[PDB]
Amino acid sequence: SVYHHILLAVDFSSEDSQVVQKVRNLASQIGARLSLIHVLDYGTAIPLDTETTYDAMLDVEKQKLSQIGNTLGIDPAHRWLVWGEPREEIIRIAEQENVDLIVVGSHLGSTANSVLHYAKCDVLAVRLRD
Amino acid sequence: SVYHHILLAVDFSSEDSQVVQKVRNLASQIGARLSLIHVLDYGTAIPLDTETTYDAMLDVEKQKLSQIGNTLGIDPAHRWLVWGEPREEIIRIAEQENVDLIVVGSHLGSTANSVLHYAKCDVLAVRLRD
Ligand SMILES: Nc1ncnc2c1ncn2[C@@H]1O[C@H](COP(=O)(O)O)[C@@H](O)[C@H]1O
Ligand SMILES: Nc1ncnc2c1ncn2[C@@H]1O[C@H](COP(=O)(O)O)[C@@H](O)[C@H]1O
Repeated sequence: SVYHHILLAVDFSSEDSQVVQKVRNLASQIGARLSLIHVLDYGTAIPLDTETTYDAMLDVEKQKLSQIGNTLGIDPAHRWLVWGEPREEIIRIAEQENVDLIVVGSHLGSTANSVLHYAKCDVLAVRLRD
Repeated sequence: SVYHHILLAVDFSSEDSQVVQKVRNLASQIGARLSLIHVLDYGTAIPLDTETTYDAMLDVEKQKLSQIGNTLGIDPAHRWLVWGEPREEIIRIAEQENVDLIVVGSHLGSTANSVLHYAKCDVLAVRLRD
């Protein structure tokens, strides 16, 4: 196996579908473990007169992550929902998890180009229908 | 096969060796045809009092291209030695030849980042020992 651990980064756009079945086949053909990441991305002040729905908001993010994770057969131990700047957190989890190929979509300043610039491992940029 | 035609771009540096055996294995594992490209890169005035060795110069470039092409079993019909700007010519041959994955090394303004920005196909950036 040329690569043993692929991290797929998904932004939950319409575009993801292309990369999902492609990455599923790639991982199989080269014999790599898949992990999955989605980054959650008076501005520090919290509204006092309205009810918050942060738990419903997060659950929606979890369900989209799980739709894809289930399709790819990725154990929930290797699915990542993190908050932060996409480029930073994608590279952080890649390094933390011993990933050797990061897969990102590409249509700035873009996420693909930023991950390329800082990645300590190989990067696959799947050209998306922008 | 997720990809049917991989174009490997080589700059003839010490760094190429990493990408060559990696790309050889990748192409085999995913079942893709390999092509290979190296770009040749009073400034328009030609010296009159010295003998030129442009043919020896080109032959050296051909031998380095052929060392790699022979290793990868690439038919000389699919090896490319072109003059121009690397990013432009790499994308030009990719498009001309119906390539679906371009492989480049990555350590600006870099070639990897430029090919990413203009590529109409997927791009693999192999992280080099800079
Ligand atoms: N919040 C995010 N979580 C995970 N991946 C992302 C995120 N935003 C962007 N990406 C990656 O970057 C690609 C294109 O994003 P962008 O350049 O931000 O439009 C997406 O297909 C993902 O691969
Ligand atoms: N003259 C060239 N011909 C083919 N590929 C090149 C050339 N220059 C740069 N590259 C590609 O870009 C990578 C890094 O180049 P650079 O960013 O120019 O240092 C190399 O490993 C090649 O993949």
